[PDB]
Amino acid sequence: QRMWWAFLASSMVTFFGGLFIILLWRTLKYLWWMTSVKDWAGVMISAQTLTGRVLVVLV
Repeated sequence: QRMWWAFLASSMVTFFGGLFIILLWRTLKYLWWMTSVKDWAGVMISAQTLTGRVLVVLV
């Protein structure tokens, strides 16, 4: 009658299975405007950027 196992297992699988699929993707790669948005997301968050400063203060 207790649902705690679902709440725990949700985080447990969200960590473990995602790490496992990342490792599996790396193994498949070994066996075998994205840059623009990546740099944009990296330039919002910074120690020098005011937007990153207010973002970390807010979080």
